[PDB]
Amino acid sequence: RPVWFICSGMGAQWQGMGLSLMRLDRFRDSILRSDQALKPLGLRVSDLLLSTDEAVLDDIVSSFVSLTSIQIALIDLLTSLGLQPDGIIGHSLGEVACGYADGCLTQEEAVLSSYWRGYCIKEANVLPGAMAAVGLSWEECKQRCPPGIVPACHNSKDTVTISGPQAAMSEFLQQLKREDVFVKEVRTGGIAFHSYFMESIAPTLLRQLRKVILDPKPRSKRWLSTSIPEAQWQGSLARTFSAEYSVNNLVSPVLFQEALQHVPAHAVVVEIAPHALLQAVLKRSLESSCTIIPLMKKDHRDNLEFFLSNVGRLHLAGVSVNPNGLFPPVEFPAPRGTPLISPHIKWDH
Repeated sequence: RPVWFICSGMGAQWQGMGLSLMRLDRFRDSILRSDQALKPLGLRVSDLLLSTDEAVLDDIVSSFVSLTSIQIALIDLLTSLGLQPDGIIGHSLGEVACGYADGCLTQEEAVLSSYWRGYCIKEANVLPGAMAAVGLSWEECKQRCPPGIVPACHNSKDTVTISGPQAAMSEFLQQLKREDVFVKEVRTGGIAFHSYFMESIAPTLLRQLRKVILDPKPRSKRWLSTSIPEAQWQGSLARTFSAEYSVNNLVSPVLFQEALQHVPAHAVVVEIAPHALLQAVLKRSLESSCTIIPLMKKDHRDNLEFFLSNVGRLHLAGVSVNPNGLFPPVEFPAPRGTPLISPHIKWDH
């Protein structure tokens, strides 16, 4: 079975992200590497997780660095299990992490893009926007949205995320609910991403990320871009995880269902994010012959138990993962009087 990593983006944040997973060494220690990338900008991601609050879930610079950082740690945990991926797909803000998991991005270069990406956009002081996940074919959008309310996220064949003016959205949902249509809002803290609203932010952000990402590394054929139409995947842009590629991600539409097309039929898909947002979408858009697995559940009493749970699930799937990599070695030889094994190996007699 192919192993496919899926990196969910925004709306994913919540108060308490991986305060529980902090106990695991491989996790903390990766989250501290992030603090080290971010020290010169005087910002400590571990403080951002520990002093969480509605306000910081809304700060787009706290939110970008929080997500990207946690994902990067989750990916580290997954490598700890001895579980590298066969396929990779990002979903907006996701692609940051992905390029880390694809290896064309440093941990630092990653953590620091999230930061600027977030920063420029906040300082650009854009105009009040808002996003929402809506169950309509990509085409049922172009036909039915008030002007200035683009489609921006193509999730399933029949579920898309529209982006647009905050005023415009509010009354377009008092207007949509009334018809019994699918509408889950998403936390963007006021900004409409993957729309035209971003063109404003394109210049100044690009110029700055050009200083973080020198020099571009090659992206591998394992990573299916969701910011670039499958058409020009052999392009000059799509070839390297460059500053230019980063800004593009934030500006173009997220061609997700597009990429999900390429996932094989016996595959296991893991959502690498602080919250399993794309469970709805993945389970629908993809075969019923594929198993889909969350890593963290928001508001959970203890993500430690829940992640382990799902790592267990990864086993029941058929993947080769090994929990001993999460915790410190054991001192072999085993203690004398440690339980026999042979006697509990029962067969099909």
